[PDB]
Amino acid sequence: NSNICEVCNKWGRLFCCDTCPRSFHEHCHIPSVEANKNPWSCIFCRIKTIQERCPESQSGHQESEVLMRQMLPEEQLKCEFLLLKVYCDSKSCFFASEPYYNREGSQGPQKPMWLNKVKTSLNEQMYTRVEGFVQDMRLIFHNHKEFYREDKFTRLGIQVQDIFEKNFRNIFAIQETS
Ligand SMILES: [Zn+2]
Ligand SMILES: [Zn+2]
Ligand SMILES: [Zn+2]
Repeated sequence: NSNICEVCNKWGRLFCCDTCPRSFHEHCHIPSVEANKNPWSCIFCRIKTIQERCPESQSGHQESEVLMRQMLPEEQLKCEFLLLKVYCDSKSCFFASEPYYNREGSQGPQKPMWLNKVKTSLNEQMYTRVEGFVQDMRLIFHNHKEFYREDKFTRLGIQVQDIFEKNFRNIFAIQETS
């Protein structure tokens, strides 16, 4: 097994996956690493199993159809993994915790959003469709672009949104386009 957390790339109190060499801090894994279960398989292994059990799940899909899916166990897992993939980028630190807004010439967003709030929402099964989760994720970056206007700090929102969108297209097998 790896000697650092797959998500935050630090050592510490790590839980090791039984089916692959990754390790995690307890609350870096999503969902949080389970109390018992031997063997234990991480989210990366669980996602790979879904794909192996249904190879056709990798054929291209339309985003509009994906968004309307109900949050059954397999969609719930895919959204958890997509969230995890965003936390894996070190620039996610800017969007993890609850933001505040006091900048000359700007007004804060009507509906603030941040990654830890999305993490809680997933954990508490508040989203009924994939759409709910994706809308909250995209709102994080949209609020950031709008608030920071022409400051170069806006680019952090562009960068992290690109990681989200690439991972979304991969995990949910969105049909490739020009
Ligand atoms: Zn970690
Ligand atoms: Zn694993
Ligand atoms: Zn099948």
